[PDB]
Amino acid sequence: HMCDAFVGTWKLVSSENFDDYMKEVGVGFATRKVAGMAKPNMIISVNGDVITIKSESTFKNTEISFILGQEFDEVTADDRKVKSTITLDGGVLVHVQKWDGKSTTIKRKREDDKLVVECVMKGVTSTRVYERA
Ligand SMILES: Oc1cnnc(SCc2ccc(Cl)c(Cl)c2)n1
Repeated sequence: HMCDAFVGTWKLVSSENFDDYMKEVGVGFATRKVAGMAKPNMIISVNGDVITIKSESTFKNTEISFILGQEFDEVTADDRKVKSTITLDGGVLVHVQKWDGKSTTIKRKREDDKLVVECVMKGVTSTRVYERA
């Protein structure tokens, strides 16, 4: 029951400061433009200890399956090859991605009927809000 309140199908409804976050990450111009348009469907499910997060979008489709605390390989929508570790901290999913000596942290939390995603790269944060699809 660890992630019950995350499970479901979610649709992106707002994004703030995502271009600046992507710039901080190192995403190039064309990818930032096309990625910034997308309104993905995020589909979260749990089967035993395995959590799956899928993103269905007009830009890219992605999928990760993982066990909390256990590092895995991830290919991000912008085509970074990262090493990821996801934990639960006080009911927040905390996802750290490491690549090329860099690090970014993505937090996903339930707030009211929304799922709020905060993406942080150094001093730059983007907030992406999802509602149930
Ligand atoms: O909206 C969401 C929901 N869950 N995780 C994320 S991860 C942030 C992300 C997404 C797409 C691109 Cl292209 C880049 Cl650079 C980074 N974002």
